[PDB]
Amino acid sequence: ARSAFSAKRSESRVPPPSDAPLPFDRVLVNEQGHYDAVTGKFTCQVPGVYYFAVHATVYRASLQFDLVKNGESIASFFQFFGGWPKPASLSGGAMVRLEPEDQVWVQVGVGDYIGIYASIKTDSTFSGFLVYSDWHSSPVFAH
Amino acid sequence: ARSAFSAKRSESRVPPPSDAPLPFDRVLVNEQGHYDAVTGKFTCQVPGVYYFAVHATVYRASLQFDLVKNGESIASFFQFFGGWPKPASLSGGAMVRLEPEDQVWVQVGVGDYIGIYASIKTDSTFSGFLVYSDWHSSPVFAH
Amino acid sequence: ARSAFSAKRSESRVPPPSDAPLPFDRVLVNEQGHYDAVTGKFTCQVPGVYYFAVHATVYRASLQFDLVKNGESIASFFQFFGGWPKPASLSGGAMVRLEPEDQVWVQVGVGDYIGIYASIKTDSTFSGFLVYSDWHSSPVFAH
Repeated sequence: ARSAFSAKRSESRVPPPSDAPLPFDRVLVNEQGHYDAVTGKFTCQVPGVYYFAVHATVYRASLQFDLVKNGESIASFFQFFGGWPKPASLSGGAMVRLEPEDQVWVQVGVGDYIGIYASIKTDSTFSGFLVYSDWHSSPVFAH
Repeated sequence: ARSAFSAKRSESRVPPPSDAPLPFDRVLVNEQGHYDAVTGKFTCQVPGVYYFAVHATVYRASLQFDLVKNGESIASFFQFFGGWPKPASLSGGAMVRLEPEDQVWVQVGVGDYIGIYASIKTDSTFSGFLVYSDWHSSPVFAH
Repeated sequence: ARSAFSAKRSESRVPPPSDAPLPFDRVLVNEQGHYDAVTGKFTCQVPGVYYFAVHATVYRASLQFDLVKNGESIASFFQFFGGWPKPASLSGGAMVRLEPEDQVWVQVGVGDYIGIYASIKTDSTFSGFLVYSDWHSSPVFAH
């Protein structure tokens, strides 16, 4: 089975959509259309186990984010921004089992900490892909 | 073939098991049981090439960790903790070829540097998965 | 289909090759020979969607790097080095669609910022792998 996407944040002078999925509005690859660049949500169509990774630039404020499945945090990440003149970085990742129509997204989970960033020479990316399908070959006999 | 897992660290007031595998005791997904959340070790059952990734929170002390195969470091990672009021972050990852019964785990490789952390809004995750199997289709004729 | 590699940087007292691919000269796994440890370039032989990840140690200078496809940046990453006594860290990653003979590599994209590092207990790794092939099963009828 095939399911994969990767997207990055556009540069922005406004604060990032918070307490809601964070859109990564600039798509690198989304052949199945399983990622929605308007909403920032990945929607599952193939049941299976997936890897998700965020590689973020942090600037002007600390960054906290959650990887979220169906409104609940899978895993949470944080990088302190110590008032430095140039950006820092934060990556997070996890695997999760999904069923069709389950949704996964990135969300800032605490108020102050929305320092995610992108610029000419920095980016913040969100990627996800199916590692194996849970439609097994002998679905009735075994499993 | 199928082999994947992902797990995270529980919050702890005690120092992390060191000079021994680091348990990530809270399992996100381990359908084959190839990861052992008690020991922190992944044990291979399908020969092949695997990706492993650690996404760690760092707090109160710097963090050094090794990704280890059969007791020897594959790759080593480090993040300085500059006495900041809130956590920093450290990710590491690599691919490795494994044969059945090979074991992979995370270990703190230097004494002082055991600042791995988890809390209400931070986590440290360990994930791994088979990318392709080395049981080829024409195993005798070629390869 | 099978395509994967992972490699790490050797310790060096000289500045890293810049404005050119960065060699990760120490190979962990490259069964297809799709990665060239001499040039630092991955060359595609199977069309499909790939994940690439860099997990770098940063020391003595800030680090900027781009993940590059055919001479153009896919995504750019940065970590400030605040003059600390010990290293910091920077990870970056993205997915991209490739066709045979396309090349992917890591490059430092800005002059001052070449603080990538490796030592006895730190590494910088570059990994990439095919997630799914774009040689579909019904290539004419559909797609």
